[PDB]
Amino acid sequence: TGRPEWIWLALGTALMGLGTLYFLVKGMGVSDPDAKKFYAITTLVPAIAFTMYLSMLLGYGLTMVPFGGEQNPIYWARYADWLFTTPLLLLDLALLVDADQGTILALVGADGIMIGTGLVGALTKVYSYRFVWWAISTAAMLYILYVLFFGFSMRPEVASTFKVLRNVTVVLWSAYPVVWLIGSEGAGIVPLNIETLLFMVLDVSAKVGFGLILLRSRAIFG
Amino acid sequence: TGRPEWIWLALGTALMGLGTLYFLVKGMGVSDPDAKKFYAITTLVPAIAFTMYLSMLLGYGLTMVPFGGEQNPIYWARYADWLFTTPLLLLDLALLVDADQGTILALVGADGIMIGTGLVGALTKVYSYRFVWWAISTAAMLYILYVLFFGFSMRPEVASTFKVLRNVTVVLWSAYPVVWLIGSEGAGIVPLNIETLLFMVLDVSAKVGFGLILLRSRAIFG
Amino acid sequence: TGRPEWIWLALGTALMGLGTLYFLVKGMGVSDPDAKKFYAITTLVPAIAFTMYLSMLLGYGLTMVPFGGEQNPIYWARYADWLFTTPLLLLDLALLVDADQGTILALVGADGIMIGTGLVGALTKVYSYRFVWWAISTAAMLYILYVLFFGFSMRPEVASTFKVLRNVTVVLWSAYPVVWLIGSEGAGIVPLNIETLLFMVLDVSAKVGFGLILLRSRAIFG
Ligand SMILES: CC(C)CCC[C@@H](C)CCC[C@@H](C)CCC[C@@H](C)CCO[C@H]1OC[C@@H](O)[C@@H](O)[C@H]1O
Ligand SMILES: CC(C)CCC[C@@H](C)CCC[C@@H](C)CCC[C@@H](C)CCO[C@H]1OC[C@@H](O)[C@@H](O)[C@H]1O
Ligand SMILES: CC(C)CCC[C@@H](C)CCC[C@@H](C)CCC[C@@H](C)CCO[C@H]1OC[C@@H](O)[C@@H](O)[C@H]1O
Ligand SMILES: *C/C=C(C)/C=C/C=C(C)/C=C/C1=C(C)CCCC1(C)C
Ligand SMILES: *C/C=C(C)/C=C/C=C(C)/C=C/C1=C(C)CCCC1(C)C
Ligand SMILES: *C/C=C(C)/C=C/C=C(C)/C=C/C1=C(C)CCCC1(C)C
Repeated sequence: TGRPEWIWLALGTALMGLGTLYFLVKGMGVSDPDAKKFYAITTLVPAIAFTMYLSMLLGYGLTMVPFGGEQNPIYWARYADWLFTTPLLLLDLALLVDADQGTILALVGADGIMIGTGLVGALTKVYSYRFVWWAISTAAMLYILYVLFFGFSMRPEVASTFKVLRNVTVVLWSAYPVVWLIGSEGAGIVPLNIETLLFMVLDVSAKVGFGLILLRSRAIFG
Repeated sequence: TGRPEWIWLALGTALMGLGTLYFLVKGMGVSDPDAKKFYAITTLVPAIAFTMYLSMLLGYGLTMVPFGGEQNPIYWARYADWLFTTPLLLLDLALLVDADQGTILALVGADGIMIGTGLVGALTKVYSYRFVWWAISTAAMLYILYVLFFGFSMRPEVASTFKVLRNVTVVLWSAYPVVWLIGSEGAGIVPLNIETLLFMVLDVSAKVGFGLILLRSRAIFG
Repeated sequence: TGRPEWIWLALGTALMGLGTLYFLVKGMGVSDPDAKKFYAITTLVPAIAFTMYLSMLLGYGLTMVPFGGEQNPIYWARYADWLFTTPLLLLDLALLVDADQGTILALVGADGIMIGTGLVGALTKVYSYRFVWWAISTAAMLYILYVLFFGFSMRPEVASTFKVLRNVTVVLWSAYPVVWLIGSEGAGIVPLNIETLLFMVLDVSAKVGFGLILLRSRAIFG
């Protein structure tokens, strides 16, 4: 509790943990191979998130980066979380609409670039350059959003759940580059405790909130 | 030869190397696509292991971690080995029984969490926390063991080889958290040379020993 | 522009960037699922390369390694590029000839070992050992070349484009271990600026040059 942001990291940890356990119990019994796929993907997401929230809470996922003539606290563990979780979440949307492998690779490759360049931006020591990396990560984000709207016989429950989950994704994901820009990785207008609060609300909605909508749907069943 | 554990790292290196070459020569000629799969997976495992044993032997895969008021030698390269090899080994079991993709992802995701949290525990500088990570890695291990027994028309040679390899896995894998807890990553009761000896016997049995049983079986052929 | 090699890193960055945009525009409209696969793979390659060239140009992808009694500049970001791009390129060849999954895994696993051991060699602080890692990476390279010639009903356009792209691969890839050995990672005969020039010509040919030949071919269409 030395750092003011501990509370939001604690709550993130708890909520990802409880979400994972909920999904895990909910997907017991599931015999449908397609349903198993969606549960496996959607439960793994908050499982990984739990581990990386814990790491930040305990101090392990935090590093100091010198820039602006300061030693800046950067939580590097978010990118380790997002490196795996954001593609799994895109895979959830991809499988729902029976995407072509070529489209799956494009989403996943663009997403790896999004998070990888975002990470490089987070750890870059020349201040002006950090925003060069932010711009590149955002171009990759915009690509991903474009494919979700314009890149994809489909059952009506699948169509309907996809349109909901796609709208949840556009709104929530588009917010991340904004928090990063105004927070302590970027311009440093909003302090880290508030930034951490913003990412915890964003992540819990994008993982547990997303997963509740998906796993309650008939779309996950063949 | 400055460090007493060099011998076991040398022998591990030799034995993984010779195993890889044996499997490589054994899988020449193989035309059956299913058989190719099992050889590719089972030969890659000791190939990666060879590289990471060499790295520890040469000094590259070793790092000092400060905890307990000591500078502790931690061989970080084991987790780089296991990050890739333990899933490949689970993939061997998964393909043998024609597992659903949802089950394959669950095993592989749980295994990534097992090794990733194990790594974080290995490098953590607050002593009490290291065992928080050990506990979490063990929960993920227990999950994996559960799926192998309760998560899975099957040919009798496949059934029979699976039950052998599953029993080899349960016995050998369950030993790793024990060695780690009592060794120099954990409570520091057993010294590092003996710990290194325990992991070399464990790894060689779990990779080369496992691979001998699998690759001698008729189960690998469609 | 403090370091003489900046020019080649700038030009590499520009050329990978323009290549990516060219491929991206060229693969708009593509409805054929097989064609989408090849574009997704072949566009992702210079996309990742662009990011890692930029990182070297900006200073981020550079590190000092002490060996020979010097502080040696090693561009570590090449291996982060190649870790993902060389397998994707092998996947391009693999899918062209309808390779068995067992062969795909062997190529990809051998390639991961090639680049991983190459990375360990690049960062190793005992000079003589660096070349132990170089030897091991080269054995893995030779394995890969062997499979491409001896490891693989096939349409004649596919046969023909494969033989072209395979010859482009053998010639270009075999050059990398040579540049590394005589450059600043190895014996230090050729200085870093010239070495950087050699890798930029090699990478642009192997990614954009390769991709031009592949994406202009009828082989990519089912
Ligand atoms: C010991 C304490 C510190 C408690 C913390 C442990 C917990 C919060 C985090 C551990 C998560 C991880 C080890 C378990 C997640 C397993 C996922 C791979 C579950 C995927 O499950 C689906 O895939 C199989 C499908 O058939 C479907 O039924 C799902 O259950
Ligand atoms: C130069 C010395 C230092 C000797 C050390 C080299 C050696 C011990 C380690 C190198 C291992 C690696 C480069 C070769 C392993 C290749 C695997 C991918 C083999 C997979 O093989 C199967 O997959 C193809 C299948 O069709 C089946 O036939 C198998 O052979
Ligand atoms: C803002 C500036 C700094 C400009 C730099 C951005 C640019 C050079 C690098 C960004 C690359 C990345 C974000 C976009 C690459 C997307 C690939 C995944 C494209 C794969 O495209 C294929 O896959 C889908 C298929 O259907 C086929 O049509 C292809 O288009
Ligand atoms: C569960 C976590 C999720 C869904 C995280 C999503 C994160 C992003 C869409 C982040 C995007 C960013 C950019 C577009 C610019 C650079 C900074 C990032 C990584 C925050
Ligand atoms: C070839 C290597 C194998 C089969 C290694 C298996 C390793 C494990 C099952 C390790 C498990 C661990 C825990 C359950 C707790 C934390 C420490 C570990 C990683 C040793
Ligand atoms: C786009 C980049 C490509 C096609 C890079 C290919 C790189 C190699 C084939 C590198 C091979 C090396 C060895 C065989 C020995 C050790 C050093 C390396 C990694 C340069």
